[PDB]
Amino acid sequence: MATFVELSTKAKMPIVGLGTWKSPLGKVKEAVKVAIDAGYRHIDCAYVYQNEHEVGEAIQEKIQEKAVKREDLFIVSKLWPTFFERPLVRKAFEKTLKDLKLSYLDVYLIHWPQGFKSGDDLFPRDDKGNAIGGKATFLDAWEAMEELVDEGLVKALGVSNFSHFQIEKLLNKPGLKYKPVTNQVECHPYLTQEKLIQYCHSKGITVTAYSPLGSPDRPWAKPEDPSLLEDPKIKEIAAKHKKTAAQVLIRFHIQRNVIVIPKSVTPARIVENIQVFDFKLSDEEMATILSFNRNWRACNLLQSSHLEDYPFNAEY
Ligand SMILES: NC(=O)c1ccc[n+]([C@@H]2O[C@H](COP(=O)([O-])OP(=O)(O)OC[C@H]3O[C@@H](n4cnc5c(N)ncnc54)[C@H](OP(=O)(O)O)[C@@H]3O)[C@@H](O)[C@H]2O)c1
Repeated sequence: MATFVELSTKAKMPIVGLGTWKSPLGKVKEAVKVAIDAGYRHIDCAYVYQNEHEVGEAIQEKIQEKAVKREDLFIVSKLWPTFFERPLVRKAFEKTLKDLKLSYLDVYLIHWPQGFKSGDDLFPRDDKGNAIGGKATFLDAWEAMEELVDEGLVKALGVSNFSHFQIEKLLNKPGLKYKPVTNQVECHPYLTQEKLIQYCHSKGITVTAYSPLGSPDRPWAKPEDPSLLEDPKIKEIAAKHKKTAAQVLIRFHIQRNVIVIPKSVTPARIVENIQVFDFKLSDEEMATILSFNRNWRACNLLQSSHLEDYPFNAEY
């Protein structure tokens, strides 16, 4: 059973969650079932993954069979940037909630800070593959999302892939009702996010680390890309504890009080990824791992660098 990170709202977010990004239909339902059986309570979802309906089915099964109560689950989803225009925030949220078969979400995140062309083409692009921008901004979206919290449909709001510049732009908006409770970003020993975590924490904002294993499966993997699971120095630390490299990579975030969401649909791995509360990385081991920073992003996907609120140019 995972420990928790307390949010600014006093809600308790389980520090390990199950990721569902790229989890196929016909596997994601069983993945969520196995996860809940293994003690996972936090499940990370998104509209853009187009699998929320099967996640919802799995959650419903486990609740009606008394494996878990809704109050003890922590379900997070995300608003895609083709839906930043006011009425579409509502409609997109409604489809997410309907697919998940839930009555509320625990956290609802802005998935990406730059708005795209409004509509149900999720990846509007030109001939070169560059994203087509839209005029509604993440602040427009936030305004619409705040109603969901007013109505009890969402317990807390947060952001994802935001730089500290964009969080500042959000935090400094006059007339804000609700503040972000987390910033979900890529984080692992090759991209340690030291300044962003320090910034976020200084503002009472948690960090959720995605791609903690370096996302070995990503199709865009260049053969020369670095490989965390095969890194001899990560492997050394795992051997010392008779744990796997994956378990070290996950425990690394836990000891920084950072929430972490490893994705898997393989039952053995799902179980493995939450067996991280029976060992401790020492101070030297933590320091060694931090020294691996290469400022390397696996997940730079959006050729949206030409659009206004691009997160990945700033230092942090
Ligand atoms: N912008 C955003 O906010 C954003 C965008 C994308 C994703 N996310 C979230 O972050 C989550 C995690 O990141 P990620 O999915 O990119 O990659 P990841 O969790 O770093 O890696 C997943 C890959 O590692 C494999 N794996 C999992 N556990 C393993 C283990 N113990 N040993 C060896 N291999 C293992 C998985 O295989 P199998 O699945 O085949 O078992 C999968 O191929 C996503 O699922 C998603 O929910 C957020």
